[PDB]
Amino acid sequence: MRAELNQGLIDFLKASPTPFHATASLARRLEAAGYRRLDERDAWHTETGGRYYVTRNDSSLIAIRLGRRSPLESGFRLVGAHTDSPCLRVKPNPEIARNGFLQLGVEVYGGALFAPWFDRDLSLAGRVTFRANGKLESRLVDFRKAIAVIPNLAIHLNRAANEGWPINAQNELPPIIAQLAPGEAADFRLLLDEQLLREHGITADVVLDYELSFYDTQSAAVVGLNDEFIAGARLDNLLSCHAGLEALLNAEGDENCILVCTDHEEVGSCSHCGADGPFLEQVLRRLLPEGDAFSRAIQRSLLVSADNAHGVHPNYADRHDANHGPALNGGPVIKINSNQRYATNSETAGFFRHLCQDSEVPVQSFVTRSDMGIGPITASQVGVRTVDIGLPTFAMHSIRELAGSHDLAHLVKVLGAFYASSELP
Amino acid sequence: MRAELNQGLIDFLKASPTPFHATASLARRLEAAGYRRLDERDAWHTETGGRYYVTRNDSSLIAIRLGRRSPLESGFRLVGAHTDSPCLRVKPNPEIARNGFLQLGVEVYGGALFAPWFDRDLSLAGRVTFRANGKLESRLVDFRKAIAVIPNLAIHLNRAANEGWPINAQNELPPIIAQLAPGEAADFRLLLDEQLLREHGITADVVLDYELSFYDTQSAAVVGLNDEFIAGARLDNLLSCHAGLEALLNAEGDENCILVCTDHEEVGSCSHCGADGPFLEQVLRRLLPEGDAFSRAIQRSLLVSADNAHGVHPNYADRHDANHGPALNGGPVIKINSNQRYATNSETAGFFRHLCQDSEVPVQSFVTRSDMGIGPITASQVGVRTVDIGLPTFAMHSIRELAGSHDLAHLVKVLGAFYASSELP
Amino acid sequence: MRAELNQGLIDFLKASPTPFHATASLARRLEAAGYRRLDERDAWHTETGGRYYVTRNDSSLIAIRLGRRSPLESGFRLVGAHTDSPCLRVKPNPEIARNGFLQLGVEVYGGALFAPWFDRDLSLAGRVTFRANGKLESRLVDFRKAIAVIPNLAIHLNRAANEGWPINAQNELPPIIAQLAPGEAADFRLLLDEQLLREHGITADVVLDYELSFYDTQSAAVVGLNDEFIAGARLDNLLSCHAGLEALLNAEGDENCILVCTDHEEVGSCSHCGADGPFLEQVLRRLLPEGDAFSRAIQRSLLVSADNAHGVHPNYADRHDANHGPALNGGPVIKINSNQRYATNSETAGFFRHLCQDSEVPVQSFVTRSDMGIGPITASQVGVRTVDIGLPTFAMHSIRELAGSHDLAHLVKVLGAFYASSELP
Ligand SMILES: [Zn+2]
Ligand SMILES: [Zn+2]
Ligand SMILES: [Zn+2]
Ligand SMILES: [Zn+2]
Ligand SMILES: [Zn+2]
Ligand SMILES: [Zn+2]
Repeated sequence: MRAELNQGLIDFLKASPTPFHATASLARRLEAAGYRRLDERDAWHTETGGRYYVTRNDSSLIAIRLGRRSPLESGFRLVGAHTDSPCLRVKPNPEIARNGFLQLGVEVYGGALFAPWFDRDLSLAGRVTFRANGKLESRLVDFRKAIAVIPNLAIHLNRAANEGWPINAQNELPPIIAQLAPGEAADFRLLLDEQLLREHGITADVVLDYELSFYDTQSAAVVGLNDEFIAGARLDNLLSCHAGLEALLNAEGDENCILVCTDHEEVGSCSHCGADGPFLEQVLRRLLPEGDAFSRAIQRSLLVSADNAHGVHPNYADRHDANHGPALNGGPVIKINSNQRYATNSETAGFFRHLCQDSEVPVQSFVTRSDMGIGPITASQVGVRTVDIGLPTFAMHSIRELAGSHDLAHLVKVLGAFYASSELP
Repeated sequence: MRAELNQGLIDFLKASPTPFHATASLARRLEAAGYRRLDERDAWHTETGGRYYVTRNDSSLIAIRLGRRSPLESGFRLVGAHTDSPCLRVKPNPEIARNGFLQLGVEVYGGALFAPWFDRDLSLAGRVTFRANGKLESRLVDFRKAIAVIPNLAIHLNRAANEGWPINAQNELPPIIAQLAPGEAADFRLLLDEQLLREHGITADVVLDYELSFYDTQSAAVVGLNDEFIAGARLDNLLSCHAGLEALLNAEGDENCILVCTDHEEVGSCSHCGADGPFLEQVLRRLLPEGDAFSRAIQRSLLVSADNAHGVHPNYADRHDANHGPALNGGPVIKINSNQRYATNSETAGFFRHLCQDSEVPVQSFVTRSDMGIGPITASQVGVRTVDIGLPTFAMHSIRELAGSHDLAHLVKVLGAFYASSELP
Repeated sequence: MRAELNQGLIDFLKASPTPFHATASLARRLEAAGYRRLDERDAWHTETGGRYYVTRNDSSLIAIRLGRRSPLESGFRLVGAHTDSPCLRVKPNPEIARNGFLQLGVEVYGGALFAPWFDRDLSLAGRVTFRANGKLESRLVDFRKAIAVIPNLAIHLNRAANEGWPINAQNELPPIIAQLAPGEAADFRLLLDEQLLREHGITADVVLDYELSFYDTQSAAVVGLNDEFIAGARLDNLLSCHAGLEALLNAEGDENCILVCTDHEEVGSCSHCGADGPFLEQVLRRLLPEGDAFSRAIQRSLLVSADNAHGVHPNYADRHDANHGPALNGGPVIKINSNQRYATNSETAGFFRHLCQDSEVPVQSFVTRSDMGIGPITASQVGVRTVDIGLPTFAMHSIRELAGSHDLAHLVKVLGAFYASSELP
């Protein structure tokens, strides 16, 4: 059922307010399915038929199904996605006290659209690092309830509001979380300490640092007269993580299947744990002999880089090429850009397109208007052929994005077919 | 305590997506409390101690509680508010069919902030006028389900989105409600016919015209670390309708109490339907003898004109006068403006300020900055002394506004004291 | 003594006018301390307790102390800095003869602030490549004495000078080094030939090419009423090279310690010998077995990326976030940017912050104002966890920068503690 898949997506989104939580949610499903967690510090002893996963920074995840045939001779079938989404992150000395409020200073992470973050019931989640019994450790928190808001200024006090103004992030985006009594101090670290106790039963000696993201408490939901759509934060790109996961868990065949979901894509993938890092490469090498084996394996592999595409928006149709306007619910989009903003080529495109035909999934094509500006990055790190595809969406980088409610099922089906395909060379 | 009043506010907002629904929700409460509906076409026979309400256009409502002393000799204690809120309304020939979608053309009603309407799960409600069995009639509909969305354009296709642009309402605000099959015709009036059957069991011969408002399906909610806040559409001015109602229904004493909630305030009033139409005057005259009575009664009356004020916003604090920055949860604000943008005067202010003190409710003062730019309308109709007050809020005319969670109780308390107050200035 | 450390810094800066000289100065201290130079062309035979260093391009240096425990099981403790600083470099056909002067045409290297280069007594140093007895070779030169000046134009001939104008580098930055007699030719290569003889006793057959940087002859100096400050060119980032070196040479414990100081950071680190090159990676791999060993080692390692931070400047305080304005002499700054302009995360931040606490060194936090723009690069090359820290400074990329005179000692102490720390996983 599309309906079961879509509900599964809504659940996953709800459990995944930050890249740490997305990674943990992926890990829980994998383990329930029998996948064994490996640690990058240990020597591994994997084998044919094994089901494994590994993480790095608790925010990037690689899932591995080793097939019957070795990667050396049959290659890997890889699906790539990303765990991060543009949002607001709490600063390290964040307490702002003004006009009787307590606010938290925020950085903008990734290319967020600012306006939609206003007038939303926000909570806060992510990683907290602390010392307990002279031991340094980390946990995830999620306050869950709506503790914050970034309100708009009344139109009465900003009469040209609808003219547009340059929203200044330093000044306009700090959320209000509380009011302070006369002479009441404010200690955010103390609030985190309370949350650690409440959520984990832990008392910290001291809260040191954290990576906390504001997020919307409004769950994702089906929308539309005929339930055509799905609305929710983080569709870019938890939509693809979830699809890629369902495809891996249900895939037939006995190929070598990889699900790589990396952090830091919204920011250029350049970290210890991003796609422009050697995470993927160092995991794959561990599944092969030394020498030429990795190079040979990779030239028999294909990466399907799954990241949301732009549907043609009816109130802004002129932002698309008239020949390449994807329809929501018209299936996955093959993304082409010969300037290598996407890595797709005629062979990767052709293979995917054929795969969609054999699976009876509709398929679409996108290029940008020629007067407008992980695929290329991972191709360039490990050298693997890549097709960039995505489900068509609107309002990418909003706090609440829109996709087609038929498209997840289309994508799970074709990814399932990819992962089961014994042929690529 | 009044988690009770707040939950009742949340419930009332949910049942009141349009002015028509707000009027119906007010009426259902008043009837539950014993108030009898009069009709403006009939001669009335009212009496001492009687509890009455009347409507006009099904969108404005006046509730009347007649005390023991005649209006002539003890005046009226009036509380004024309004039933309308800025929003988006369906055009009369609305169907727009483009890039495989069905959209509905919309007018902007009142001074709406455009941006917040984007990326929200919208439903649709209001009055439908139709012919059934040869006769003309009206019903309210509320689809309830989230059938519509106005999505943002991806930041990738609008890269200076955050620098601001002038949102064009004709082009960017039509909501998407569906996708159409190739050759599939779109008929909105037919969709209304189905909603009429579904919601009222009525089948129409022909659906003629309607006044339908899009609205947000996310309910109002308490927000903030210590539940300091309430967030929701239509606080302006359903917050005051609800407060006034509660005060009227619970007030002690013996006085002649009026609750006047008019439509069309957000567009200057100036319909048949108020507040500088003659609805209020024509109802009040009917409670008195002919002659000098109305004029005498009105000179012994006071109107407390309740409409939301602007709290000082900490991310935009220079938009207030530093001496006149109301705090959420700081209590009702007395609104002062010498150019009669508010009708408050030293006597109506002083009396209200005194009422708050005796009720132990905190009270605040607002004037605008002297370099920046309902009470006056109704004082100027009828001639009544007026104090303009309001609970302090943020983001007024957004789709989701913010108030203090303590302020509703504060307001109900003082309005109750006003209604029970045997003398005035 | 802070005083001995600071004098050591002043000496090191004086000996290090170019990245080649910085590298040579580091190498001389290391050798005096018993570190043995390895050559990247040779097979290495290193062992526990060994003290080694290697260079690449004579401008990047890696210093290695092998501990008792193998890197495989205890990881590396790495401190990263850079040998290069923004400056002016002589062009390859540089002789400009105009109005009786001889000038040298210059490129701007890195993001130099132009104005401060004017009206300074400059000398010239760096690498010269030549042929002597049919053999190609390189030496360093340093003219030492003040042979050049870039004078300002008199304010009298540029009366709006203080209004600001766009200093054109091609036209305004060539330094004057001499006056030419009527019909005297000018041969810069010949001058270099003389300098080779004078400085090294070498006669070249022909001077081919060179990488020569102008530099300030004014030594670094303590400044301030209470000697609070240190002023000098190249604090960014010879300040960190020097600190990192002192910490390595004095470190207790028996961990695996690395000091990586790379060239070309001011320009994006993208060279044979920069941090975006494989220098570091290829050295570290040589200290480990083949296979998974390097990956495992790296996931037990931590990089402390030490590069100067911005103190809050009292004449420009609004360029900082009010909550994150580091004080000179307030200790090292932990640099955070969730967009990965720094690689620090809650774990690397927390570990460093704790390390400062156990060492009794004050520690500070920096993020940028949210409306403003080697760590991430090396994390992304080798995959290592990284904390970006820096001593707070002013006037970065001037010819004369300012730091706190207490801060070097603070940084040496904490780096010493890092290098001696047996725990990170
Ligand atoms: Zn994406
Ligand atoms: Zn994105
Ligand atoms: Zn209002
Ligand atoms: Zn209004
Ligand atoms: Zn630097
Ligand atoms: Zn620099």
